[PDB]
Amino acid sequence: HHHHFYTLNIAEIAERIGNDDCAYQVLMAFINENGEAQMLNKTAVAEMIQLSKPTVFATVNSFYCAGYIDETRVGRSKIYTLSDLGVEIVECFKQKAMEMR
Amino acid sequence: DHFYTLNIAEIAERIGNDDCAYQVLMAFINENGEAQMLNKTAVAEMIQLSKPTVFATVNSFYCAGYIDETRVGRSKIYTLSDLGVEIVECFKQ
Repeated sequence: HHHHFYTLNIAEIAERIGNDDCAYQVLMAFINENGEAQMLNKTAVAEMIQLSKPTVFATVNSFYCAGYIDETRVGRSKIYTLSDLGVEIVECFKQKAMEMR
Repeated sequence: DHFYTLNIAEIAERIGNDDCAYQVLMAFINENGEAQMLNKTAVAEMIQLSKPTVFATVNSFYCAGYIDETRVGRSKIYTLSDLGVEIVECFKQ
């Protein structure tokens, strides 16, 4: 293509994500059973979520743009990992009620 | 009280460099430079990408606080948030 600081309320972000089935699952996909932040590609993320690939891929790409996950290029592939911001958003889900994940 | 200090310059660069995110955010700025309200269907018709891609992007932009949502009857109408406005401002100068 040709077209190549703020105080954020992450509690309110957690609330909105909590109410979006795909967003919630994409974010928590990066947390393992031990509760640690793991590295994944989009294919991996999509494999643990029962929604279309285009939907999941776009959500992953959006989360990168938003600064919730960082990107590591390897060959033609991209590996994603939670950022500091992404982890703090995850932490907002501690003792938070969830309705139909 | 949990707030986070966001570097808008970083987000701005990431959004700017991604053809999909840039197009979705900028959809909300009319040809005259004024902010405008749009539903998901209108955003999709403005962009040469699949409907599922565009819809998921709008949804994640809402979650991120880049766009605000108003209910009109049963529909969801979206506008740039104060944060959304600030990101666009990074392109402006």
